Amino acid sequence: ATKAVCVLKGDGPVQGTIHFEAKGDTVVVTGSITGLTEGDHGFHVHQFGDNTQGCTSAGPHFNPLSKKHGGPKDEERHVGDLGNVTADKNGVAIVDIVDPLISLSGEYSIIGRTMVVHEKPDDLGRGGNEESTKTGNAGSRLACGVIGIAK
Amino acid sequence: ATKAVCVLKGDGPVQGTIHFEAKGDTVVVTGSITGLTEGDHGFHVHQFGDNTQGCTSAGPHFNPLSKKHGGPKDEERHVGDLGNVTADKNGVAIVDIVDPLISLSGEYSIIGRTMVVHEKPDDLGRGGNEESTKTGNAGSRLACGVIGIAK
Ligand SMILES: [Cu+2]
Ligand SMILES: [Cu+2]
Ligand SMILES: [Zn+2]
Ligand SMILES: [Zn+2]
Repeated sequence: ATKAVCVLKGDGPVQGTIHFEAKGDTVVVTGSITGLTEGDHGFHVHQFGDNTQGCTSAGPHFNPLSKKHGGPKDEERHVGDLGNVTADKNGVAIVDIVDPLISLSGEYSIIGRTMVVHEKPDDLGRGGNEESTKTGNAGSRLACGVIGIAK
Repeated sequence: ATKAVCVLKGDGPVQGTIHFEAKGDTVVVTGSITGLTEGDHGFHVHQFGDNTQGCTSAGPHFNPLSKKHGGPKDEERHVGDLGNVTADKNGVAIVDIVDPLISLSGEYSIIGRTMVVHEKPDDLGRGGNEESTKTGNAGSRLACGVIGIAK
C-alpha cells in the first residue's frame, strides 16, 4: 500500500488535495491547499475517518504512542502532528513534508484517518496552557478529508 | 479496526451514512441513504479512496481475486459486490447487509477505499451482456465516500 490521497473539504472556501507516497523508509506528503488566510495553519492527522458530523467527528490527533502534542521535529509529539502549512497572500499553501512517524501500512498507518487543516497556527505544544499540549491552540477545522488508498 | 464508517456525498441530492462492523469473518453493513429514486440501486466498494474527480476517480469495483462481477451471494463476485440497496417511495434506503467477503483488516481491507451508490439497479452479472459482469449495469455513481476508521 504505497500511495494515498486526501481531498480536503469544509463549510467554507478552503479546499485542497494532499498526496502521500511511501518512499524508501519514509512518507512524502505533497499537494496544496487554497482559500486560506495568509500565514500559518495547523495541519494534522486525526484519529478517525469519521465525517458524520463534519470535521468534528474525526476526533483527537492520531496518537498511538500516547504522547503530548508537539511540532513534527519534537521527540514528544502525536503521530498526527505535522505542524503548520503556510499560505501566501493569495491564500495558497504548498505542502511538501517528509515525516518519520506516519506510515501508509501497519500500526502507524494513516489510511482511513482524517487530514485536517486548521484556522490558526499550531504553537507546536509550546503555548503554555493545557490546550497547547492537546491541539497546539490551532483552533477549529477549516477543511478535512478521509485519507484513501490511491493508484 | 473492528469499526468503519462512510459518508456518501455526490453532485445531486443523494447522501448517506454507512456503518461497518467486523463480526466473526463477516462485516455487518448498516445505515441509510436519502434522496434516492424509488427502487433498487447498485451498492459497491470501489478500489481507490480517490475523490479527486467525484466518484469517477474511485476506479473499478474492488476485485483483488480477479473474478467477474456478481451479487453478494455468488461465489464468482468481486469483493466489492454488495448488491442492491432498496429505496422506498420517499427515496430512503435502509442498509442492512452481512457480507463474508469484505473485511476491515488484512490484505483486502476496504478501509481507505470508496463506497459507491449507483443510479440504476445492479443486475448481478445476469443482465445478458458484457457490462453486466463488470458493473452489473448499475449506471452512474450518485454518491460516494472514502471508508474511514470509526471509533
Ligand atoms: Cu489538528
Ligand atoms: Cu459499482
Ligand atoms: Zn497533536
Ligand atoms: Zn462488481
